Amino acid sequence: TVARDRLQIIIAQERAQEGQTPDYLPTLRKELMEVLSKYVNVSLDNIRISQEKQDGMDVLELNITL
Amino acid sequence: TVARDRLQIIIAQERAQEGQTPDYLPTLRKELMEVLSKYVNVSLDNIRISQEKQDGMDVLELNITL
Repeated sequence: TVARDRLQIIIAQERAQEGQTPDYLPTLRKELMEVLSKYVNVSLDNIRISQEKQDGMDVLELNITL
Repeated sequence: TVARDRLQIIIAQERAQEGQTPDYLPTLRKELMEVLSKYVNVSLDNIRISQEKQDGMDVLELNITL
């Protein structure tokens, strides 16, 4: 099923302005943690989230497994 | 600024059950087209969206530029 399937979502902000603040990730965080969870019925324990900034790119990696 | 920055979001469903129907993408579609657009103030003309299924993986690629 879709729930049993693997859902991977990666968000990259390339050349990120440090003078400004991403006002879109906070929403995506809810979108990936809360919203998608209800669709696949997978716990935040079974969901891996890793936000990491390399070079000038901020990468947010989602791995939802079941 | 964050708006001027490049936002790339890729959604992959690996080993996709064809007997079932993704009931999470429809929401993500609104999340990437409508919701994020308001945060970066970028038009759907300046946003590239490509959904393509290869092997058993359905990939949805987002490129928001400005």
